[PDB]
Amino acid sequence: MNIFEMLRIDEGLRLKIYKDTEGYYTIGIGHLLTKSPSLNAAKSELDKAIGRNTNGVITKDEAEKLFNQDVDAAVRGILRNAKLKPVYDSLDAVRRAALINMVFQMGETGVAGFTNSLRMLQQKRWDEAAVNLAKSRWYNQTPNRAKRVITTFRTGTWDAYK
Ligand SMILES: [Cl-]
Ligand SMILES: [Cl-]
Repeated sequence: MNIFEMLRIDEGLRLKIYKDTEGYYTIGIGHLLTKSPSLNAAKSELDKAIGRNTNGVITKDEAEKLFNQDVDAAVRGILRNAKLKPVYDSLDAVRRAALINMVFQMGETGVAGFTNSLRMLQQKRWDEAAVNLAKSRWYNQTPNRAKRVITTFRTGTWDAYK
């Protein structure tokens, strides 16, 4: 298991424009297009993202290309963020993947808002971080995915994904 396999499990793959768990137009492997209610705004963001006239449909290679870019961007967002970088640097390789997963899902600013959890993660108080992580809109809205990520932080293993 690695971050790619992990997010592919959590996000799925769809080759036509769909709405994510929040109702936002999305494509591929959780690639958010726009938060706008307009399918035409989504189709336009998609053509721009892929560099061709797609009419709402992409190929698997195209979906994996956006995915690679998004994982890379999630890692870059962590390393650029004053609150996220020290936590990431403190973590082992498996728990780092858990942090990337959160940033991919909710963005750098959203995760940097988990001040208390991040501190507990940096201190390696795993059971406590896991309890605090769960007291979140994140956990209440997407409990199955959140539980898998939280388990990864708690155990430092891939057991929730195997
Ligand atoms: Cl893009
Ligand atoms: Cl879920």
